[PDB]
Amino acid sequence: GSSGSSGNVDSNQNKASMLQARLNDEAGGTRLLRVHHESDTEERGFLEKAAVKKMAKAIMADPNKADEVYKKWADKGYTLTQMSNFLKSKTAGKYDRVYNGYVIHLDY
Repeated sequence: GSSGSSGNVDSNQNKASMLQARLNDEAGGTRLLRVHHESDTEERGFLEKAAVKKMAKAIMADPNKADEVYKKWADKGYTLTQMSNFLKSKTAGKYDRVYNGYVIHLDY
């Protein structure tokens, strides 16, 4: 005693684009330039911090140079923001006499 009449049916099966024909071959290539895993480049400041500070050091002993320096800096295009950050040196007072001087130099 078994039952089951319901069924199914489908006409559409598949198709192919027999409109194009491969009469010739074609070359190719692979040029993908992109790779990176770990790399940190902060020369912008890394270098400056050293340069900006370097000049100050020379001033510590040579206070007569300060003036000359201040002119060089302002010329480069520095500002209290950056300058200070460079003369900071994670200290509560390392290159003050130098930092202050520059501040006034721009006060003009």
